[PDB]
Formats: sequence, C-alpha cells, structure tokens
Amino acid sequence: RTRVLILGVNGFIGNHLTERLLREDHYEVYGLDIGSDAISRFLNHPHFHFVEGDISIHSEWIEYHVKKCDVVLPLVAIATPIEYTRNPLRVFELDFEENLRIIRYCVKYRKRIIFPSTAEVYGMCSDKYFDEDHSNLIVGPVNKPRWIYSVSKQLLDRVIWAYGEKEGLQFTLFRPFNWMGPRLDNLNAARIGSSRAITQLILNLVEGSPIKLIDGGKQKRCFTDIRDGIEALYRIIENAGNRCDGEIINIGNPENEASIEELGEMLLASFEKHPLRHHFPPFAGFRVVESVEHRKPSIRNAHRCLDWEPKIDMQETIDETLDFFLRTVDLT
Repeated sequence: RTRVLILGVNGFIGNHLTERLLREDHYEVYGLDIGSDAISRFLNHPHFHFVEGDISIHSEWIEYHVKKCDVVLPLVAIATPIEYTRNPLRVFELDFEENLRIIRYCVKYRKRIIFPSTAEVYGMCSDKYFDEDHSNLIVGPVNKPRWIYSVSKQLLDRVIWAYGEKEGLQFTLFRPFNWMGPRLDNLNAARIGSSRAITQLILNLVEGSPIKLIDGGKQKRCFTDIRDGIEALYRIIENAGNRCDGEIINIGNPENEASIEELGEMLLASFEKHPLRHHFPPFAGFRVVESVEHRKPSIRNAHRCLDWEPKIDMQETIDETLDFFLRTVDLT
C-alpha cells in the first residue's frame, strides 16, 4: 500500500483525509504532529501511525519519514489574516522557510508532494473566475504588509514548479476555497484547511459577540463542503492516469457564493432554528466596521484531472457545519 505522510495531521484536513484513505484498503497513513486529540479516533487503527513531531524543531526525524513514505502532504502553515501583519516574520519562517526544507526532502528522495497553495495567491485578480493556468496575480505595493502571506505562498509554488521542471519532482498543487464541515481547526491553529471566515462567524454566535462586517461585508467568497473538498484531495492522491502530475488545481464550489454579510445571515438563520440554540447567548447583531472583493474559482482543472464536480448545496453545508459545531461545544 501507498504510504501517505500527513504533516500537521492533528486537525480538519488531517481528520477527514485520514478517514477517507483508511476507508480504502491500499493506504498506510503516517500522521505527524505535536498532538493527536483531533484524530484520536484513529490512533488504534492498524494502518494509521502517529508520529511525534514539529517541522520547526525536527529536521532529521521528518526527513526520515519523507524517505520512508511515498506521498507527502505539508499542512503546517499560519494562514490567519491578523497574523500576516501581526508577526510577519514568524509567518514567513514557518510558512516559507520550514516548508521549503520539506519540499527539498521530497526532491532529494524523489517523493511525490501534494502541496496546499492558497486562493490568496490570485490576490486582487480581476477575472470573475480565478484560473490556475491563465489568471494574473495582483498584489499591492510592498508598503502593504497585508500581502506577505500571499506572495510567500506564491514564491513556494514557483520554487516547486522549478523543481518539477529542472529536477523531476513529482507534484500537484491544490488551492482550497473555504472548506467547511465538522471538526473545524481552532481559529489560531497553524494547520491549513477550514474556512476561517465561517469559523469566526460561528464563534461569534457561540460566544454572543457581534458579526463584524468590514466596510459592509460586501466581499464575496465561495464555500465548499468538506465531503466535496476531501473527495477531490482524495483523487489527487489516487492520481488516476497520472493526470495530476505538474498540475495546479483549485478545489472549491463556485456555486456556493456569498458575501460575508449573506453568509452571516444564513448562519444566523440556521442558528436560531437549531435545537441547541437556547444554550448560547442572544445574538449581538452585525457591526459594520471600516478600517479582495470576490474569489470565485475556475474548476476546469478539477473536472479534467479528477472528473470532480461539487455535489453539496450551500444550505446543506451551512446546516451541517453549524450543527456539528454546536453539538461539540463544551458547555462546562
């Protein structure tokens, strides 16, 4: 069976991907992280192996597992917006430098790497549909620190593309668009995966704080149920016909589009009608605050390379992600 190394497995994508692979009979999962609370249900599984580790501290221990495995998925990164500008140097040392080491182990040992790039790479691209192969990337002046996350991830994509071109590194890059469902990552966890926007709004509802709408909350985003999203990540791992080699694939549901304001409304509506509503404080309302306007993905590469098409409707994802969250909260 194919050995899949998940770096930063203790989280949203790690949980769902693991469930998926183990469901199959030809995969061996090595989940590396500093903790396992989020994937404890798998610790006893015969084909799951927890590996104590940290990509910032361990050098050798990780290089070892890269050589021991077949496919590598680096999920450790700081993707929370505040942090970009808050502690830029850390975001750069972890997201860029540490991940580069791992990218390099993959080329050294000729392993396949499935790397999570970001939709932020497109920046303020004017295309209505962000295309992995044709869209230009637009960012602000350097005096706008907000873009350091975007440009860093973008440089990594280029470095990977360079290794694939000059050193035969086998790879596939994927760009997730607001993945959501049960088991969302903690808002401050350095594991990429769950949509931060919906995690934040649900927290607002759960804690009784207002839903901040920046400049009206008119910016639009696309939401993807994790059942759809993880199904695509799964096929990238399958790599039928090797169609994913050297590819950059957007993974999101372009039909689930909503402004932050509408998202807040749908969430609130589903919240009010929920059985456990009474255990949460009263809604604090929407606060308009004023200190990227659209992010719709082209999914032609996913159709082509994966024969994938998102099947879950917006409401369904909304209701299920909120439901699971509310029933998981520790009221004491």
